[PDB]
Amino acid sequence: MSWRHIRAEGLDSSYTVLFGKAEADEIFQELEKEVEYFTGALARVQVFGKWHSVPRKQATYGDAGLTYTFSGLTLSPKPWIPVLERIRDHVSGVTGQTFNFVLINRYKDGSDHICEHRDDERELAPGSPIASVSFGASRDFVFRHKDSRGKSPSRRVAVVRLPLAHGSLLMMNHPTNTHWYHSLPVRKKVLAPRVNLTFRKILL
DNA sequence: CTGTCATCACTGCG
DNA sequence: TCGCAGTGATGACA
Ligand SMILES: O=C(O)CCC(=O)C(=O)O
Ligand SMILES: [Mn+2]
Repeated sequence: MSWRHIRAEGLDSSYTVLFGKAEADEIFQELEKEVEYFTGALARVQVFGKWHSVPRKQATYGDAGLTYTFSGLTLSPKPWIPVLERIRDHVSGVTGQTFNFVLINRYKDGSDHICEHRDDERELAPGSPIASVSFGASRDFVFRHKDSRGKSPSRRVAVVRLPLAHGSLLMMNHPTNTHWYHSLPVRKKVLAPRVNLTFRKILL
């Protein structure tokens, strides 16, 4: 197993293909059968005073007794199911990092996406990495430095682009999430679904 | 309670 | 097809 070190100013991440094709295919099939995604209010978001559907399906799973916040609201993730525990255990066995929570984002095709953002670290264990595991269609992932955004950025730090492949793990390490925003842009030629699992270590 | 700060994804272009 | 510029109500925080 080979790791690519992704390095830039205030960016430290590591990328590998963690699951081979056969295993990744099995896992994808099981995620597609079993994951229960949000419906109703949790699948809506208000942006500049207009209501939209979240442009991807989402779900959370995690340890018993954990709660988290979604926009001021206190929520409980769903209990682990075996396929998710299988993924988590492989990530932990390889990296030595442990997680108690996962956010699942399912992009039905290239029109589902997520805009430039930094992960909310407020309820995360201090200094903890985030482990991003991907199954299904490859999708382009983009890191952009915080001071290189918008119309007249103060700095011209180069963007960092990579595809996240089927069965891959991207470890995003501190201080990546302080200095960089990441996104999964629209890619209209991608017709197939992708399921991404972002494992986190939440306080408690 | 107040006031600052960061934030989410769309439309309408080019 | 890609992606820029412009669009604010809301919650975190001190
Ligand atoms: O789908 C992805 O790889 C990114 C998801 C992500 O960054 C997030 O939900 O915080
Ligand atoms: Mn993220």
